[PDB]
Order: sequence, then C-alpha cells, then structure tokens
Amino acid sequence: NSVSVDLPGSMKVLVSKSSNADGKYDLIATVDALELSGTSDKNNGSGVLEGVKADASKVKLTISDDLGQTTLEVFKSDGSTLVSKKVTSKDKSSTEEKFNEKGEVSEKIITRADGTRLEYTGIKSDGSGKAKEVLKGYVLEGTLTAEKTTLVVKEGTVTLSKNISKSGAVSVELNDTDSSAATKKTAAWNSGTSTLTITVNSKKTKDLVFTSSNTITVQQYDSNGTSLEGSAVEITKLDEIKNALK
Repeated sequence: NSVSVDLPGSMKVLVSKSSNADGKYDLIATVDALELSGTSDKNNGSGVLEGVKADASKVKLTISDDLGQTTLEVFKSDGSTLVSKKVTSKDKSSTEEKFNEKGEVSEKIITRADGTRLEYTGIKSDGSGKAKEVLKGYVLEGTLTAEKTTLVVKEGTVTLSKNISKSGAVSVELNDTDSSAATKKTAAWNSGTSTLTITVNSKKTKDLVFTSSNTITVQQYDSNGTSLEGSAVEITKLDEIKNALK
C-alpha cells in the first residue's frame, strides 16, 4: 500500500496509496522511535501527524504542502504550551527552540545549511541572551539583544566586534584603546564587500573579509599601504583572528 516520502530534517513519512471515503490520505511516520499518525487533504506526504512521547508530552510533525519545510514540535501533556520546536526550512537550515513555562523562547539554535551555527542561550523575555557563532575551526562568543548579536574578540587593547543585526546584516568594527599613534589600530567597514580594512600609522595593513560562506579571510597590504599583496588566507582558528589584530 503505502508510499515512502523523504522529508527535510532527516525524516520520512509513509502516505497511503489511495484516499479514504472522505478523500483524505493516511500518514504514518516514526521519528526517533515515536510513532506518529495523521490524515491529510493531499496525497504527497504533506500534512499533520501527531503522537506522544513516553512521558506523555504531545508531539506534532507538520509538513508543508509542497514538502519544502518540516516542523517538529513537543508540547506539555495537555498540548497547550510549547516545549520545543524544530523547523527545517527548504535550504535545509534549521532552527531549534526551547520554551519556558510561559511559552517564551529560552534557547534558539540556528544551524545554517553549511553547518555553521548561531547558538542563543539564556534568552530572556526582552529577547536578550548569550550568543555564540560556531564556525569551521573556531567559535565566536558574545551577546544577543533585540537589536543585534555582538560577537567579540579581544587582543591587546584591540576589541573586534562582529555585529549581526536583527535583520541578519553583518557589520564589523574595531576599537583600540592604545594611546600610541605609532601602534594604534583603526578600521573602516565596507558593507558592499563585507571587508574590514585595518590601518596603523595612516597606512592600511590588513583586509579582513567576512565571506558569504561564513568564513573570515585576512590579506596583508604591501608596505606602501595601498596595494594588497599575496593572496587572502582563510582563518582556521581563533588564534589566527587574534594574530590579525596584533
């Protein structure tokens, strides 16, 4: 009878070959040992399935009509308040949330399609909390407010701040408390190329590029302070960001 359908979020659903007397299709899925079941208006594996955890928490799997997105939710045993929600979007990125007793989000883990992550923890009712970005090879740490995420790396008297706005726009700034003009770093941000250019003693020294691939690269200028030299090097560990700030 049934037809297996592959779903975003590493799940499968079995949809009946034919519809019932009401025209509806039966859906069955097994998600981490839990058996979920439902009925659907459509014949392609989309719709709603429900079951329960061993501890009586309610579970619902919602598959969008075009199979592009899945939502896996856990609720209190009466089904009233959310406990956890995982949404896998059509790019196969995911958001995984936990909620407090009021249904307010207390943790949000974003896994980008490329596997890098934003981890927001200890989220309060104002949308503030702790923030981490998990990149390939290293992690950046900072805070979340309702206005932006700010991830901070410190080296000497330099503080590098990577900001991710509420709308997702990246900007980077550098601030150095160094008194000496021979050694003080300053930097300018180019939003078009996502590039922070560092200057010391009125000469450009380095370009730090925050790529659309969620990597950081560093390239030096010649001693003339005007032309780039060599080729950009991808950062592989936090120590190499610190090196770029020296």
